[PDB]
Amino acid sequence: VPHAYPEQQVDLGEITMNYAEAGDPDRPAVLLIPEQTGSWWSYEEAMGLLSEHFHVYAVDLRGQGRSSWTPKRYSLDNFGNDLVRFIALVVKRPVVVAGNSSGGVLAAWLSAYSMPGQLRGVLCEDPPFFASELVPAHGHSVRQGAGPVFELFRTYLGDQWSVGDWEGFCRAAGASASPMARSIPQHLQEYDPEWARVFYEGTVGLSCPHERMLGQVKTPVLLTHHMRGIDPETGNLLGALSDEQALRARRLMDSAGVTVDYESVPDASYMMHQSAPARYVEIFTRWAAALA
Amino acid sequence: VHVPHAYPEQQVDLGEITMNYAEAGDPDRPAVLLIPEQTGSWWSYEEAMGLLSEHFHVYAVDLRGQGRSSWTPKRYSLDNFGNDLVRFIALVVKRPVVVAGNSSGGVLAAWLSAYSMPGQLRGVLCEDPPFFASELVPAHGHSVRQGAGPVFELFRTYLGDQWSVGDWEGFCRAAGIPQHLQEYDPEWARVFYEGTVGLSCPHERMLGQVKTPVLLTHHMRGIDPETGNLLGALSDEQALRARRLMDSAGVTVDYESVPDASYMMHQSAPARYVEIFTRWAAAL
Amino acid sequence: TSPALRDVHVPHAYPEQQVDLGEITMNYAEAGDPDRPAVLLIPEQTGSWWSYEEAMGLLSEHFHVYAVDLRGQGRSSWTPKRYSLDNFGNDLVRFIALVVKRPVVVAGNSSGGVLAAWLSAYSMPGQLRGVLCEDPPFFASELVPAHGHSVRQGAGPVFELFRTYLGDQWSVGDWEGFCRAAGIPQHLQEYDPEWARVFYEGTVGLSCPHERMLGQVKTPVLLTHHMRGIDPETGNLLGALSDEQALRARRLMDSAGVTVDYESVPDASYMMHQSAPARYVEIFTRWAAAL
Amino acid sequence: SPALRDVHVPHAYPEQQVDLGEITMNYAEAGDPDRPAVLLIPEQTGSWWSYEEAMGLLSEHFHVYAVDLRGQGRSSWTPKRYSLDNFGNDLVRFIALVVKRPVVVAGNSSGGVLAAWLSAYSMPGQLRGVLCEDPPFFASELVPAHGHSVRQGAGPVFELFRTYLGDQWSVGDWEGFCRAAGASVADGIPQHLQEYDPEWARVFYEGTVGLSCPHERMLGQVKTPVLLTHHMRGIDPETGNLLGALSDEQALRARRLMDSAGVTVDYESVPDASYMMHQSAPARYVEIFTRWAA
Repeated sequence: VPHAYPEQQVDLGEITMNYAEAGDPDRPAVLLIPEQTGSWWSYEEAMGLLSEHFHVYAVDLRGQGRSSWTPKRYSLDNFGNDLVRFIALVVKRPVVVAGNSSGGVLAAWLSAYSMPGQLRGVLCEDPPFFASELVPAHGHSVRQGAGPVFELFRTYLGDQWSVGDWEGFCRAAGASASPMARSIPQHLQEYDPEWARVFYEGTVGLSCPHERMLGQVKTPVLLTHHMRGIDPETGNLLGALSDEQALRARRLMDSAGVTVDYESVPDASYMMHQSAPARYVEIFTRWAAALA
Repeated sequence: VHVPHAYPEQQVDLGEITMNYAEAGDPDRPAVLLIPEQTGSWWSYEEAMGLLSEHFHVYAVDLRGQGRSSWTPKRYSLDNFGNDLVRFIALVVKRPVVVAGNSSGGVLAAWLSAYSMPGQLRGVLCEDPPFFASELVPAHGHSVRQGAGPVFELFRTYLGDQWSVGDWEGFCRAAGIPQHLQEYDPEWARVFYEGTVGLSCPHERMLGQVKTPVLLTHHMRGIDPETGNLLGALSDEQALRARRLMDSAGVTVDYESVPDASYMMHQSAPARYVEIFTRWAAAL
Repeated sequence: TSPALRDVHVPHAYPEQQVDLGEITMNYAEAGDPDRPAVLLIPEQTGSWWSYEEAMGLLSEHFHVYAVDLRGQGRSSWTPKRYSLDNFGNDLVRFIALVVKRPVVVAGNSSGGVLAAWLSAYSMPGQLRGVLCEDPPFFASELVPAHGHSVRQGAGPVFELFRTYLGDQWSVGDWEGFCRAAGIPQHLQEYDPEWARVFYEGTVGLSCPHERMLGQVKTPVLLTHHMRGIDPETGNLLGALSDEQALRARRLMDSAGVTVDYESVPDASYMMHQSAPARYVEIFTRWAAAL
Repeated sequence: SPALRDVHVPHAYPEQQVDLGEITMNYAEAGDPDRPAVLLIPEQTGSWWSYEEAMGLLSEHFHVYAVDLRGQGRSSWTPKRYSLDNFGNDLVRFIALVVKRPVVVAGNSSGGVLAAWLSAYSMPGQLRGVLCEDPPFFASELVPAHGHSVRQGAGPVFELFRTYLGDQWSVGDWEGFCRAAGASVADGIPQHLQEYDPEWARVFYEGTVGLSCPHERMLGQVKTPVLLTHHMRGIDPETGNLLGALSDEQALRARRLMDSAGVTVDYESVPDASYMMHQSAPARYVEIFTRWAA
């Protein structure tokens, strides 16, 4: 469907990346990475506010939105290298990156693994550090967090919506123990459920353990930690990451020799840029103002 | 590398493997089967067998890949360990048995409780069992990489499958050869570290299907502040979720927390170990 | 038709019995005189005990025949997350020890023949006199075999459709999608499609490499090699196992020290006991009587 | 000691380095910078100077770049990060940052697998065409869509690298490697192997290097002309294992996929050449290259 901004596409080589652009093209460039199942327009309201001071890019990752679906090719390194090419081909200037949930993991990915100087700093909006990994070095695994949702996506929707049993997913999700599962939406119609597979099966980040990535960040990192808790019935993690996982992540990025700003907001939803955009933008603008 | 012991050793052909074991007590007494911990031979129970033999017909066994039992490359799995013990109970014991297992042996004790042949078991004691903690993809709590993983990686890297590397010098640096380790096939550590030993045997299905009374002794455990890793066999969270699953299976789950005992209480504190065993064993 | 509800079973020529093997209940049928040499029949994947229905009537002249439903099939227990060659084989080990209670000659078709070989090498001592592996996918059913085609280049493509469109315990049951990607055959209605997952994902035999199994067989083995070929469009294996895989399986079994009989029937379907029962039972009885 | 990475020696050409972001890539350069650019990707265990002799000849016609991949030579060792996508994207950044011109990519062994990686997955316009010198298409995968798997070919070697050399030479038990190698080298610890991170072998043996990069999808999405040179290959009668880089079946299926992609696929069989023809027969290798490259 159409949205608040016109959409553009760029050939990154393997894929075509769809994205939207806002703000004076001379202002400092900002790159927004949506969450899993989220398209670029997940940031729609935030872009308008950020466009007052920033040149904002919001992108569809591969397997999402209008960007190419790439069966068997979904990995953190392929996601991140797509963004490396986007920065080098479209933006052509240093960027401040803001990523939400899985996008926040990719924001840290770029801070550590981008090409030199591509980034001035990254905002990781409620990122599932460790919690999104099958075998994390610290704390809950994906199977004890969002995994239950990813499983239902894998089984009832299938790669490239090959199954497409929406009713079956809703039933299983309503009977789930995961409140995120209990939580076709437009953003889901544009979503390649093989995303969920690689996360559930542990292949998306097999060659990209978070401990090595976080210990190699090279830019200032603003880490916002939203709602989190423990489910009594299952013991599973609620929210993006646990307090322990945030602690270990911070000590890793601190050891990397960068400035780590930890902004805990335990009463915010995991998509603050959508639920409380003014608060999200103020948090981002204040931190992004002191970078370079 | 094997040395003589205070008990005569016997061997039985289970089919794929030959299992070495030791026997103590009177055949008139209730039969008992002791499963050693990882890297432990049957004579890990030498101290406890003396006391238990007074009122029990005790059997202590070497699992495959340990002691004088067959080393089976590429065959180390919970189901293979457990069915080896099913065959030992059927061929050697030939009566109902109360099982006791330490650490990995404790996981195999819970295995028999759920997956043995009908009527083979009267009850199982899981001595400090790493429920979930020994898995690579546990349903609850720390994974093996956040607990005993680092030690398993050292066995895998410097000792190697069937001691194929045998870099004891490098192992100590990374961390003589203890007797129990000389009789130990380090491919044990690989299958645990790599998550293959229990791939077809997730603990939550195992624990949710136990069919006998279960005594769970939880020994020393904690968290390393520097890494957040698990110390001990399993965490309080994992012990809770294990008991909830076993309780749902419809069995009497007895739980004794001994926070000041080593993981091998039957060797470090045999009298205390036998005391907890005979007490619970007498109520079966 | 709803296989997920397990209300699909139909009557057959022989009465069905059930036994508690501990973890599972195993459904089976029985034919012949108990005083005769016992025979155990293992169906192919997607096949229930009654896959041998006709062959049972013929074999009952000479033998005491047991035909079993493996777990995940027929009326036997469905065990999510538990489907593995070692669990399949130890189910049969217990079936022999609890029900048959006598030495047996085992015949297994397709994956059942892999299990027949499994028993030859990994059963309890004296349980088996010999095994007939009817068109077994030696190596070809493994994700990472030591020889020749992998499962992804054989039955894998079919297993993938079973996994995706039927799903574990028929939880998806998208028969329309399956047909498009490719009513329900009765045998498939009795089939737990998690069978296909563990074969496609290579977890069924991870801890049971066929090379080590075949090299440790301890009974005479008869290996019938039915139709096989190469699909021109993909190069995939047609049939159970290639000639290269059969050759390597024979030398492994020969190295183990057992009497190997290789019976090539290249013009037979993979279910000869069902398509050509007389020929199948002829091959069985001739070989079984010479044990 | 290789674990300390204190093993490197001088070579015929000066060595340069570029920061690619995650890693620093060491490379050597030759030829007139005005001539068409060429990028040489060494084999597994091979450093840029595996092409030393070939560089002298190619430098007469092309602007040649020879690179040390990550985990090899003087480039960064990246524990737990070895994958085809990371190898390939390193080369994408190398072309973008250093060459800044379209390149013809020649790769040997795993390097040839990475050459096809770039043909399909590089940035638009980065490549003119690729030469895959005896590439283990499918044969280097753990779960290939066609033919032998790595466990049936070079797998046994990688297994020995993993067990006796270990990640980052952490084991450094070359003594045991020789023992085990003689029961599964011939010139002492080869210098190229002392510069090599054996975690390379682990990710290939364990099937993680290409878990997210199946060759079927890669070869089916090549976007440049491809020359596939096929050297010695056969079957060991005793074990049925694959000798060489890839079987004729795997070469056929690879060329069918690449043809479906719509590119020009050239296939040259050299059944008498070693897999490192660029090193064992530099003149013969450069003849094949120059003839096709023009």
